[PDB]
Amino acid sequence: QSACTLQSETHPPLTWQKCSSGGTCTQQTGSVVIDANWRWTHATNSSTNCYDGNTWSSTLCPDNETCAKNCCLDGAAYASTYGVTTSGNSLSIDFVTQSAQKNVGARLYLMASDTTYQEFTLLGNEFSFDVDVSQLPCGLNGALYFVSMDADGGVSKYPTNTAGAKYGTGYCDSQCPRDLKFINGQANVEGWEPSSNNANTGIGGHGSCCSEMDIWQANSISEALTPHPCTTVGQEICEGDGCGGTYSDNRYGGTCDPDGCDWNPYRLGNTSFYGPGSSFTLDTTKKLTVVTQFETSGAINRYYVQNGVTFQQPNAELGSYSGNELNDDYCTAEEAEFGGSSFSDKGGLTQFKKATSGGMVLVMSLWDDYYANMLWLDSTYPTNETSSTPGAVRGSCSTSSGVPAQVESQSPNAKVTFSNIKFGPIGSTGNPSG
Ligand SMILES: OC[C@H]1O[C@@H](O[C@H]2[C@H](O)[C@@H](O)[C@H](O)O[C@@H]2CO)[C@H](O)[C@@H](O)[C@@H]1O
Ligand SMILES: *[C@@H]1O[C@H](CO)[C@@H](O)[C@H](O)[C@H]1NC(C)=O
Ligand SMILES: *[C@@H]1O[C@H](CO)[C@@H](O)[C@H](O)[C@H]1NC(C)=O
Ligand SMILES: [Co+2]
Ligand SMILES: [Co+2]
Ligand SMILES: [Co+2]
Repeated sequence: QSACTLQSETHPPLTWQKCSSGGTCTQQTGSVVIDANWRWTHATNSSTNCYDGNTWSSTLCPDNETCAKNCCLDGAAYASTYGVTTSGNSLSIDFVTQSAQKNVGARLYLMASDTTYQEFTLLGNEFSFDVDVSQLPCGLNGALYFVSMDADGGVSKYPTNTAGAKYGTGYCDSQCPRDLKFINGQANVEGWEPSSNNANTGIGGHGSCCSEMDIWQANSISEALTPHPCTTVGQEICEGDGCGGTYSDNRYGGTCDPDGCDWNPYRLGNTSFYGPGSSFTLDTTKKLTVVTQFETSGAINRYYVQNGVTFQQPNAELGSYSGNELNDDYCTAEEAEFGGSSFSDKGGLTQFKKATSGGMVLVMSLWDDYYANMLWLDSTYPTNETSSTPGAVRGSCSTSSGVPAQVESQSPNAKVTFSNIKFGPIGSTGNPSG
């Protein structure tokens, strides 16, 4: 697609700290950009929609290539349309925003310039952030994560995409998502099927795969940390159900691992660690600091800080694994005890280390789940299982929770706030900000 300018595109600024092993941190100035799927897609020389509701224009978009030639992405009114605001080092995303139409949540990328994404090399480094999840009920997910996206959003590889990172193109993740309207400088109209339950969405014939590091999948009830390997490390197109993931009939039939090696302390047995109020180790009614360290072995370490008190990731025992480091012994034990083979099939932490050794883009989002109601995060899943099934119970939410239309109606003022991002060598991010 090209870019159009009927609406101006001004990326909300966002600062973050780059820390050094020598013990000091220096402020960096970036900004955030909304993913292309949220945008108005229209004809290049008129206001006629190329996509509207859950359908493509059959005249502007008779095929993927003609559609991309005929159509452009336009600018976003971040606060008034999308409920996205920033202040200094803080980013807030509202759940439901009513303008001329309804908007639900957002997916945002951290930029390096107005036309390029910031890339982070995670291996050997740690990433710290503060989060307020107090306004996130059952069924919502305020996510902070990394994906192996191109810094230009795909423009150099696919010159029929001239919109680029400035307009939030080029997304990919471990689901190999097929709901994206543009992939590789082509529309996704071929094979398009409208969603049953979401007036704005559908599933196309193509998806967009890449490695994904889920630092933070969370609401006020549950949280998870999850690396996902893919056999191709960076962004790559996939065809139909060969994509696997959420948007295919067969979840596990693709090149990425859509499940990952997940670490959810509640799922692992510590049901007192994270939740609302003073009965939990971490009180989700209050802001908390989350630090994630990527040691060069390929294992992942985690600690938290709240009110000046530090807690390592709680210990878990699973089969012959015991500890609090997410390492290959953990991931192997998890597959043995909970089931599944996707993580190991895709090469495990060794394959995942190829992603963290390269550049990855920072994503912050707020979503509800039109496929599984977020039950995999915060409830019992599948819903016919009980606590007698190892790993079935992931949180205390009812198996009836998280229906998108219901939570949108009941909790429209829900929101997530991410703040005080700090990044640098392991051991460095707790030192004074600059
Ligand atoms: O695609 C939704 C969500 O899935 C997460 O994996 C789940 C999976 O959905 C479920 O079928 C299995 O039983 O459990 C795993 C781990 O909870 C995945 O980790 C997320 O990244 C993804 O957003
Ligand atoms: C949960 O984790 C916290 C922090 O490590 C610990 O203090 C507490 O004893 C744990 N509870 C259980 C049941 O494992
Ligand atoms: C729940 O339903 C699934 C269907 O996929 C089945 O595999 C499983 O055996 C069922 N579990 C129980 C405890 O009935
Ligand atoms: Co194709
Ligand atoms: Co099939
Ligand atoms: Co280690």
